[PDB]
Amino acid sequence: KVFGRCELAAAMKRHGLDNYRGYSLGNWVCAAKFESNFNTQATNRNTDGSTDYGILQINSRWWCNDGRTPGSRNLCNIPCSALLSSDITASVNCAKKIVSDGNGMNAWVAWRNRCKGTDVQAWIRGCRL
Repeated sequence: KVFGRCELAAAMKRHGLDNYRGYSLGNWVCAAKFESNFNTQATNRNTDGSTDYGILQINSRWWCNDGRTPGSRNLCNIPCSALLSSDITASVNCAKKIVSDGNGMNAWVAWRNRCKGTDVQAWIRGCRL
């Protein structure tokens, strides 16, 4: 599924991401836009053996298990396929862990390069949450 900006904002709010660990909702919607173009099925297979999965492009080396990645930690304790659902719950649950395990949103390169220091409130402007 390909979400709309406000559609996604609302879904993320319902799932507790607004102000989660000091990151306002705009940050999360901005990250999703530049990581996956709001596409829940986005997959990026990297030359290093790992794959990035879903709307938040969560990596299979540290966070989910795809059975094909060397050094897998599976710190979200989920199969990576769960991250490809149209229901964002697994991706949000895992994202909460990622930001939690001492990284901040710098875990997402698209956030660091395209959202950080910008006016992220713009990503939720006009939206009914």
